[PDB]
Amino acid sequence: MVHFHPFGGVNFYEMDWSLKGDLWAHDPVIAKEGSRWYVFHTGSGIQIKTSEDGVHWENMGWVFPSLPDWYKQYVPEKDEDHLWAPDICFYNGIYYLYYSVSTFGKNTSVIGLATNQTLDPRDPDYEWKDMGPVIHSTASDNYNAIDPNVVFDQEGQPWLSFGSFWSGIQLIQLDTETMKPAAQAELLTIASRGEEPNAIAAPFIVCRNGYYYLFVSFDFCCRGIESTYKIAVGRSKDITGPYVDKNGVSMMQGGGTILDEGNDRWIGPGHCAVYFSGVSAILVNHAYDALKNGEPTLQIRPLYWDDEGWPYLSV
Ligand SMILES: OC[C@@H]1O[C@@H](OC[C@@H]2O[C@@H](OC[C@@H]3O[C@@H](OC[C@@H]4O[C@@H](OC[C@@H]5O[C@@H](O)[C@H](O)[C@H]5O)[C@H](O)[C@H]4O)[C@H](O)[C@H]3O)[C@H](O)[C@H]2O)[C@H](O)[C@H]1O
Ligand SMILES: [Ca+2]
Repeated sequence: MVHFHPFGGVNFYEMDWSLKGDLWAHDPVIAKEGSRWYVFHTGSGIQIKTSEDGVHWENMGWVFPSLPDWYKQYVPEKDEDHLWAPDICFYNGIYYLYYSVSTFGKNTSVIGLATNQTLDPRDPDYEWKDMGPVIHSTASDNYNAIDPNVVFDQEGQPWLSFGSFWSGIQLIQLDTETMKPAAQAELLTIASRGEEPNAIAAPFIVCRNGYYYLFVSFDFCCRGIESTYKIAVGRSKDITGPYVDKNGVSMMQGGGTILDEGNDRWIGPGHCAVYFSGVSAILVNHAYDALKNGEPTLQIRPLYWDDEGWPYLSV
């Protein structure tokens, strides 16, 4: 359905989603090129996994063997190589991979962009090119420049949403030829718990049947079995909002309908992505494995939509 997140002839609803293989993942996204599937997720130099069928996964290296020097202009206290929360989209033959450079609990952060002609390392044209910073935050800003997501609207215009804590979820128009915001582009805040510490993060926007759906993660990641992350959603007819949940509550005031808050087995599901193929759709996220000391684990499940258009997972 979605040209910039294409999955080909796959039908997500008629597939076994009992995942196997190397499933350690935190903040995943997924892309498909030809018959090959790829996961990008948080880790050293942006970790990659690949699959033939979307179900059996195996590790596939990383994007950056060495971090670009320019990171230190934005995040000088960072002294490890872990890059956070990548986002992948495909436009006019180029793969655009956004990602976050940050340190935990601070908003000295920057979102970068890498591009490639192909996702397939066997291709002679495979090369992740460092296309530099996209947007950043300093301790003087009231937002945190991590957790990117790109969506192209109805008119074909690209937009970037991002954010984690501080004032919450931000939105800014991208220019098509740069895939970066204009220097004077307005930064809009589109979702917030409305109170401290403002535990909202990991935005992902999709368009379906005349509405934009803003998926976010509430509460606290990164605590293993003690994590409290949950996936929430609201919607808006216009991409700039207002985003409102099932109950009429604005997502700027803590609104958000809970899609998954986990259970005793899979704790703290969160940092999600939503993809379509034909009439089918999937939710992708990580969750913390209660039987493997909280190890973050890739989840992929079919995502359904009810008569009013709201998403739901099956039992
Ligand atoms: O390898 C596993 C994990 O991957 C990496 O993290 C991935 C990122 O995790 C998510 O963001 C995490 C983190 O949350 C926020 O920090 C914690 C809070 O910061 C402080 O509050 C900040 C503001 O200050 C006040 O103005 C106001 O109260 C607050 O809004 C407070 O101490 C904490 O509550 C921060 O935004 C971010 O660092 C993302 O989804 C993903 O990118 C890690 O390496 C590892 O854990
Ligand atoms: Ca994300």
